[PDB]
Amino acid sequence: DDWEIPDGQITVGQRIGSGSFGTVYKGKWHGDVAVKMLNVTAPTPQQLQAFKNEVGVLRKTRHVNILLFMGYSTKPQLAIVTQWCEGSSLYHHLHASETKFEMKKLIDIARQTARGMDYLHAKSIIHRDLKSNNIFLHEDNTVKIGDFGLALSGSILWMAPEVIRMQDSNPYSFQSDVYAFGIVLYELMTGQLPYSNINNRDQIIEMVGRGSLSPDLSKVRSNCPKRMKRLMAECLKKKRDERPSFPRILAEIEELARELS
Amino acid sequence: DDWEIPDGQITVGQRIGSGSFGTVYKGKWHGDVAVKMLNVTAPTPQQLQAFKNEVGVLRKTRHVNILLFMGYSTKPQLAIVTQWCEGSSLYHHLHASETKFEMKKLIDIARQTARGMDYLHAKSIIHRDLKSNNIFLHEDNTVKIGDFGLALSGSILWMAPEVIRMQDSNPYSFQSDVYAFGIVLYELMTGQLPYSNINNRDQIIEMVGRGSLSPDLSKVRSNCPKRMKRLMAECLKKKRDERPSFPRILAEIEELARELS
Ligand SMILES: O=C(c1c(F)ccc(NS(=O)(=O)c2ccc(C(F)(F)F)cc2)c1F)c1c[nH]c2ncc(Cl)cc12
Ligand SMILES: O=C(c1c(F)ccc(NS(=O)(=O)c2ccc(C(F)(F)F)cc2)c1F)c1c[nH]c2ncc(Cl)cc12
Repeated sequence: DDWEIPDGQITVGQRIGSGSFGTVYKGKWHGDVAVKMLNVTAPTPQQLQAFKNEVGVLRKTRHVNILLFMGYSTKPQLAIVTQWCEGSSLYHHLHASETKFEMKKLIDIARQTARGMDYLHAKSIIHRDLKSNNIFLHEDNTVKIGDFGLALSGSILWMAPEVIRMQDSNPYSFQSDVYAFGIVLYELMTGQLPYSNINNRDQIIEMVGRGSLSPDLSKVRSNCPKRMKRLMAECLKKKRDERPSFPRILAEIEELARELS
Repeated sequence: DDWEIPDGQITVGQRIGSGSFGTVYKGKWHGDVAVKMLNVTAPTPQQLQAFKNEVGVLRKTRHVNILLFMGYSTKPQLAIVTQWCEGSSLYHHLHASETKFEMKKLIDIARQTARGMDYLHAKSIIHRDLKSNNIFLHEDNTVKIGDFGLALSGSILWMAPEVIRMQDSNPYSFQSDVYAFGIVLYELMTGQLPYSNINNRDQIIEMVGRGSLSPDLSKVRSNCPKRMKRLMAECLKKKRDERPSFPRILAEIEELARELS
């Protein structure tokens, strides 16, 4: 279709790293781009169908807080091409650097993430893997939600109880996206990952599933707004249908951002 | 279609100003947006067809240096919705402020503009009205090429001789876009508009048409690269088909930017 980029047009550059189901490279195509070369070689009919479905979903996204899809390749192999983002992931800023954001900045990041998610859900798109390592801070300022996944057990902390239980075939929903966002809020407000005092991964899975273990909200920073702590608890509610939806989440965080400037 | 935004979803805010064929407003729709309400009321079949054509062209643009189309409205009236840009136009920075960009910055702006235009031309899209007032410096850093046109005779300085002559019905081409870009380069390197020492608009039109008047390239700044001055003269060549195309223009400006960092 019209988003297919013919072979030879993109000059592939530096190998950035192993992403989600592919290898990401910086590239040149009318400026800078990112190019994820999918791991699949000799794809089955169902792998080609799944690729076309995902391109179809990405084609429906036009929002500043969603990583900008730019095109795809078929030959010599499957690939997704997007805008190049400058900087690092939110995971890197929060958990792999000595940079400490001020509360105004943290709330701005929460607001922009909420803008992107509110947008996705309005178009009936479920992310399914929202987490800080899938949020990029383009130019250290603009949230870009995507599927970066750079260096699974590395999504366990963001999984809602119904997802982690896996008691049904498709537990992913708007509501489980909201829970994952609640964990992102926990990361922003505490600067930390949840359950850091438990060293057994299998026991985190079991306890989050049965509702005996939840994020310790007493660890939020002293200047985290009371309303943000309340909103976070709502997003993290163990019962799927007691969680808020994104229009309200966005509206409240937008007001928190407005008060800070 | 799937880019139509139902009425009631967008909260229309501040009136920004009269744009090209419409009135621009800041709005709220999953975050910030811009909304141009077209002037046309009770559109004819051909005005509705022209609107659908333009949305069709905007749908083909996914590039960081092209203003991000987000959707459109039909009722109660025709409207184009895009991302909201922070800051002001390149025209404002160069000709309506005492801010003076350094040469590194000027060349960065030229590079990003070239990225956007190279992209458009690769998809066979002719802008037809490239000028500094149609280039926005989003967050004072990122070029966004669009159709802003905020407060015609206000495109005369960017018109190639064949356009200004109007000796045929459709003188707009990739090549006339390149000429307009050459005038944008003149704006960046001199900080000025061409022909400022002539106070008669009708005489500018006649002389640019017959090739007796061209931009005074001796006014470029002392630290404007010799290669940029040469490239600019090539873009401004009076004969349509002696001008370069954007792949080469982009490559050369990219190298100028690379040397400066
Ligand atoms: O890792 C990626 C990447 C990529 F190369 C291709 C595709 C994606 N994600 S994506 O498949 O297009 C995507 C998936 C889901 C969504 C959403 F948000 F659900 F809509 C948006 C985008 C990436 F995150 C990067 C894209 N731009 C970058 N800039 C810098 C770096 Cl270090 C990585 C990247
Ligand atoms: O003036 C506009 C505007 C708008 F409201 C609607 C549409 C457009 N342009 S556009 O029709 O979508 C458009 C037209 C042509 C192109 C291109 F580049 F040819 F592809 C891209 C975009 C605007 F420039 C602004 C868009 N975002 C803004 N942010 C701030 C301000 Cl002050 C104005 C605006």
